[PDB]
Amino acid sequence: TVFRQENVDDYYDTGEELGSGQFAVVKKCREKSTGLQYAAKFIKKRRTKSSRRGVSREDIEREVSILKEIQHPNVITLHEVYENKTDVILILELVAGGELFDFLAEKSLTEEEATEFLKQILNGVYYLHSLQIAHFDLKPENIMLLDRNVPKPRIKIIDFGLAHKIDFGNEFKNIFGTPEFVAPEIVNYEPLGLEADMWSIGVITYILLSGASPFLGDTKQETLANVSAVNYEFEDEYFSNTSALAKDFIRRLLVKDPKKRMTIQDSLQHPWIKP
Ligand SMILES: O=c1c(O)c(-c2ccc(O)cc2)oc2cc(O)cc(O)c12
Ligand SMILES: [Cl-]
Repeated sequence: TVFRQENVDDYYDTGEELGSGQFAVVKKCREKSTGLQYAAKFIKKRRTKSSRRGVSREDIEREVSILKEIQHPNVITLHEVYENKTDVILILELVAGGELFDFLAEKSLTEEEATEFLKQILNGVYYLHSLQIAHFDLKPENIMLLDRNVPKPRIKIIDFGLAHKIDFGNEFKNIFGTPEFVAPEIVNYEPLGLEADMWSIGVITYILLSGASPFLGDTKQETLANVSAVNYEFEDEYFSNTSALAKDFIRRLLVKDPKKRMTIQDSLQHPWIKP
């Protein structure tokens, strides 16, 4: 698929940089015709087929295709796509309250505060999984707050750069995100499905409740080895006043066998979550 090849600067003005990663930089922008504000994500293109730098067009098109499908309060939405020789530029919904990662660095949350966030994340993921979309990169850095100066911040899931349609129940691809958050099947290069996201939610929940990462080692290989072995425990110093039901919820997500792991529907019916 080809995208708009007019200069994006003809139609938008950019402002504050929101952040950057290995292949993308995201800048606040404003559409000239409407005054409405967006986040412009500049994704660097591959400049030869055998190169390892930039993002392959296949990978860019997959992210765009997935984003075009989604419309839900807890997920980022796509406004427009432009491209030039160097970049594909996604004009995305602006979420200006910062990363859940940074919000957490300020606070450990109460179970109420944790479940307020978690319920939104679960609602977003329920929507995605209902459409057979696995996100594959869920972590606090990819959860953005709309406004962080309110008692119960609303959130949106971002960064669909690893997301895939799972129309055959699994994908077998060497899809691989951040060691602290990837499921054992990712670590072991096994077929992957919606279940991998549920593991990541378990890790996120552990972090929300304790401020500690359950599998984090001193090096990435240690973290990955810990994940594969399900080497985590609930340290009493962090979890002494955490309910047994909260621990139960986490325990049923951090399960090595994807078939035995709670699904998104299970998570919404679990007694810690269910109203
Ligand atoms: O740092 C990032 C960032 O801030 C955002 C973002 C912020 C607000 C939005 O409204 C939409 C996206 O996306 C990203 C996507 C990446 O692939 C890598 C990043 O580093 C960011
Ligand atoms: Cl994004």
